Amino acid sequence: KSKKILIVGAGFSGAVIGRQLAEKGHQVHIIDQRDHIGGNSYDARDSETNVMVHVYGPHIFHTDNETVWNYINKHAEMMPYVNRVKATVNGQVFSLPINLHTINQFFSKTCSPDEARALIAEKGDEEQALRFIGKELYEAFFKGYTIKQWGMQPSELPASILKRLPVRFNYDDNYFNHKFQGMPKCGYTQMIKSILNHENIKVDLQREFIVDERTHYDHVFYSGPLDAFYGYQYGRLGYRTLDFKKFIYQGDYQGCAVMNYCSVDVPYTRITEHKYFSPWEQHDGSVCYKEYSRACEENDIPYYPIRQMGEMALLEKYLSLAENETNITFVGRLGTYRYLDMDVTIAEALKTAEVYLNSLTDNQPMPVFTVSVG
Amino acid sequence: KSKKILIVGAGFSGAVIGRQLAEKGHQVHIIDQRDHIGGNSYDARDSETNVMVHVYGPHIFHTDNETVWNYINKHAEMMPYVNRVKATVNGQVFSLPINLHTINQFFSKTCSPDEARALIAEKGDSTIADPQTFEEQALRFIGKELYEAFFKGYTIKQWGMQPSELPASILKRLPVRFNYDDNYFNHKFQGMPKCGYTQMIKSILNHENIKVDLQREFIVDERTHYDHVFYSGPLDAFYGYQYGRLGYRTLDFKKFIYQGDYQGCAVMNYCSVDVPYTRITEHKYFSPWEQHDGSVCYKEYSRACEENDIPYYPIRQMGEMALLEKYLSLAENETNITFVGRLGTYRYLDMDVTIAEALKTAEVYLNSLTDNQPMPVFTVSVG
Ligand SMILES: Cc1cc2c(cc1C)N(C[C@H](O)[C@H](O)[C@H](O)COP(=O)(O)OP(=O)(O)OC[C@H]1O[C@@H](n3cnc4c(N)ncnc43)[C@H](O)[C@@H]1O)c1[nH]c(=O)[nH]c(=O)c1N2
Ligand SMILES: Cc1cc2c(cc1C)N(C[C@H](O)[C@H](O)[C@H](O)COP(=O)(O)OP(=O)(O)OC[C@H]1O[C@@H](n3cnc4c(N)ncnc43)[C@H](O)[C@@H]1O)c1[nH]c(=O)[nH]c(=O)c1N2
Ligand SMILES: O=c1ccn([C@@H]2O[C@H](COP(=O)(O)OP(=O)(O)O[C@H]3O[C@H](CO)[C@H](O)[C@H](O)[C@H]3O)[C@@H](O)[C@H]2O)c(=O)[nH]1
Ligand SMILES: O=c1ccn([C@@H]2O[C@H](COP(=O)(O)OP(=O)(O)O)[C@@H](O)[C@H]2O)c(=O)[nH]1
Repeated sequence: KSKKILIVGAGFSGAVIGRQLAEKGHQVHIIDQRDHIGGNSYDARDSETNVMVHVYGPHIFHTDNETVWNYINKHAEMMPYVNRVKATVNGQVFSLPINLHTINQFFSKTCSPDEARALIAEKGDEEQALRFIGKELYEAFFKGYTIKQWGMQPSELPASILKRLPVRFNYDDNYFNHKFQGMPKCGYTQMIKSILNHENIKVDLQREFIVDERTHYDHVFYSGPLDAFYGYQYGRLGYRTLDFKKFIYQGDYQGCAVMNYCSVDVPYTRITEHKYFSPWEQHDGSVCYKEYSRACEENDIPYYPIRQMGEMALLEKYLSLAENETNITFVGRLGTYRYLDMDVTIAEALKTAEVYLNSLTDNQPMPVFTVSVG
Repeated sequence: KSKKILIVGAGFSGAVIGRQLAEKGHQVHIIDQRDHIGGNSYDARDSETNVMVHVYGPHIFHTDNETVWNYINKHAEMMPYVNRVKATVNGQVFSLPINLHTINQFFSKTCSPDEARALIAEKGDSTIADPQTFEEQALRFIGKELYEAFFKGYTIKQWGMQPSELPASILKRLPVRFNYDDNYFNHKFQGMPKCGYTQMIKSILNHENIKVDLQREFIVDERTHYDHVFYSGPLDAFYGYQYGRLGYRTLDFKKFIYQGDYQGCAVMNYCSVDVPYTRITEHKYFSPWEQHDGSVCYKEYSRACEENDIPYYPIRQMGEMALLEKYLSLAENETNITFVGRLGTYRYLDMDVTIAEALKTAEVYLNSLTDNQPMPVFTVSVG
């Protein structure tokens, strides 16, 4: 028996689950409220300059999971790329993440790796900060950017989210540690378009999900936000949102893909020069984005989930409501209130599809979550 | 018919020429005077640390030649590797080659690209029409300050001559970059063989018709036993050095071991004329996909190549070219031999270029059997 499957969202979670089940003969309907595919991975060529623009912010693919890598390489041509981020602060330019060049340049030293460790220990001694990393360093790259990014003081408990960056005592300046890293040649929209290209998948855009639909389907995969599915009945989960002031420059505006600004007294958080994500292409005109962080309010796009104490308690109420549902599975960053990379999203969507396909063969019930959230 | 073929040397020239011929039936005999294969691309693991050491200098593979890239991908697993060189000078650490980061750190600014062009244009002297020396090239395009900080001391160490005595071409190959890219090489294909260049050359050498004899010098009486000789030893040596030795710079690699990360990168240049080594290399960073606790490191020193040193860099100025002409003039009088490779032709040649020339040289000698014509002594220009 082919099942009727509804999928809310056509980003990676939707697309990849949809393709896995379509391939096994199920009848898949995917909807999305936006006028185009790809969720926040979506990109498109600006018309004036023809630069592939990453519409919802710089998107770099990286993973240690060889299955996912192989999986995307069937849908795109991955071009080698390494993300090398720069930062402007105190009238100097630095490489990020904080590596031995940063340390030496910042303190005007010629330290070796070990000498650097000895230097940092003694400079160390908001709270993770002053013990490990010292006054002068704390204030320079971390205080100000935090404040601008999260929107609460650094005097409000860290010890998670800044630990997605690594802290090296070598001159490696690759933002990631992952084994695989690249940039699709024709962009993530075509890679997603290729994942959606199957006869058993029907896609409708500008189509909002409505609870009244549920009963026309055997199962629903929902990758929209968990609080909205329930009418926000216990309150709205906390999200930071982003504004992007776009502009055009005839030239190379900054000389790299991403320049961060660490001083608080600068309004934007970073500027991104989109053509630097396509080194294999040449462009005279340049599309650029100044990027501003705010509190998310009911009209904005939710970007990063805050996950401080309060939002966790509030999340737990929606989790326990979701636990009593029957033909639905919630997935993705928005469905589970988690900050997820593309590689982890794709990994979770393949697994979700496999558990479902397994549930039909073994005649068992499909879980509401396929990943840990509680 | 199958031909009898002597190949002198077992680096890329030997291996590649000799594999193309074993593929067309020929009886290839490859000799090398050293007790291992690989020529100056030879790497080997250090006993105590297990780090893969590039024994004759760091060797990084890079090319725009897809055909060559394919070919070595047949004989090794090529790992992605981007050479990112650092430099220590004037009490600081910089990135090389000169880029927007080096410029902004050196002059203490936060220039954009277009502002850096304007900064360097004011420093350069656009009154020099056609820079002929290394010095003139640097004063024209980067200015006195950058010149003296990053190039003068270094060039003196490397070449044993003032930069006003050295050709502009040497520096022409490194234009200033006005963005933040610090990859050393502009090339499209770039990497490092996972099992190292020895295993790679071993693979090239692993064919039915090929026998390799190591610790075996060439002897002139061997010619007679073969239909043709491919020679990639030094040209002056073949002729007994009878006119003099071709000029070379040599290198001393001074080994030491550290328990940990000694410098934190593969390559660190010392640009001051007053630090005696040109650089320090830390070989494990050439294998970043591996993990090692102990590190093999080298300090490199450059000096004139003497009678018993290994020749690394050809000098190639008038006198040396005069001398070369004397050996060319009698190489031109040989009948069943072809000089190839960096040593055979007194040129510096990267790996990809060397491999391309070997493919060409094998092609040419097959092309010339089907046409019963004479195989020339060089398959490349040398005059
Ligand atoms: C600023 C920024 C920058 C980056 C990244 C995130 C952010 C916020 N990411 C993370 C990456 O964007 C993320 O993993 C993927 O977007 C997850 O894709 P999903 O399909 O799960 O959700 P995604 O959010 O993309 O898709 C949800 C889709 O469902 C639709 N939808 C929602 N509610 C609906 C409703 N009720 N009815 C109908 N449709 C609805 C939406 O329109 C949307 O299209 C990233 N990752 C990475 O690996 N490298 C990177 O560099 C970056 N860069
Ligand atoms: C310091 C330094 C650093 C580098 C490089 C060169 C130098 C000097 N190279 C260049 C690279 O080394 C060069 O391309 C190859 O070694 C060429 O190999 P050949 O086989 O042509 O000569 P090669 O010199 O390697 O081999 C000649 C062989 O002939 C043997 N021989 C000589 N006389 C003999 C005799 N009479 N009898 C028997 N055997 C004899 C020798 O023992 C030797 O094995 C390089 N290239 C690159 O692409 N990337 C890089 O990073 C570097 N790095
Ligand atoms: O200069 C910085 C940068 C980060 N942070 C802290 O560390 C976190 C870093 O998180 P991310 O860089 O991952 O934030 P983004 O999601 O916006 O970055 C996204 O865009 C980047 C483009 O360079 C990468 O692709 C990255 O992997 C992708 O998550 C920040 O939120 C902030 O808490 C700072 O204090 N200073
Ligand atoms: O820090 C440096 C690096 C290189 N060079 C000069 O540039 C030349 C080219 O050097 P490179 O290492 O780039 O290429 P290769 O030595 O392999 O030909 C050297 O001989 C030097 O004279 C320099 O002056 N300072």
